[PDB]
Amino acid sequence: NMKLGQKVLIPVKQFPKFNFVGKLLGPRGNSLKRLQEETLTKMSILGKGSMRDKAKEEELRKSGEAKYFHLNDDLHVLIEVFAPPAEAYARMGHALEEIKKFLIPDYN
Amino acid sequence: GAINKNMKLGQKVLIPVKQFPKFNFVGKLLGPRGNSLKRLQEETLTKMSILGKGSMRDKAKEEELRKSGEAKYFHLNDDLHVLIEVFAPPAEAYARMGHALEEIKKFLIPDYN
Repeated sequence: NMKLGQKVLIPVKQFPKFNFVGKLLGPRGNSLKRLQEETLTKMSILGKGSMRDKAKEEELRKSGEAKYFHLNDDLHVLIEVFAPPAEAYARMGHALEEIKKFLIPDYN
Repeated sequence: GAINKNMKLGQKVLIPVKQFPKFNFVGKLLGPRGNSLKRLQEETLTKMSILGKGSMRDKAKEEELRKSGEAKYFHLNDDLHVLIEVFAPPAEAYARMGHALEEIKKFLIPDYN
């Protein structure tokens, strides 16, 4: 068994008005949690703008604690997997395909 | 990274030489009758190279290259392995890697064929 991790950009700069976080979570907040289970991965929204309170986010980023280093990156989904190699890579490929629709706007 | 942007992946697969020191792993992968590594690359859309200690079967040259300190020979410091590489968009890169990792398994299990 091995761990894989892959960041996937949430393209905020490119589409600054689209509610990506709401798209990812769905109206009940369940959607990303469900998708991680469907693909046998773990998926977390990390990076700048990923905390609810902007001021706290800046404090945490300035703290320099390792657990907040992610706050220096652009907003992203981190997909992680732990499985035997062939299966780890397959799960990641599946997750990467499934996440696509949530990372582009669905209206102009 | 961006979901659509082509990316490189690389993954080492150990060849179990110490466990099976009389079995010719390399010959079987490279032999002209099987063309087995070539075929595996084509079927999986990955690229594969045999690297690490013993990958040259010219032990003296291998040592000289290891001792040269040239970056292209750093791999000689690792145990014998297949390096599987791919360049594709992320979803496809990972899926192709997974297919390659499944398909290589049969070459790493010694039998009498």
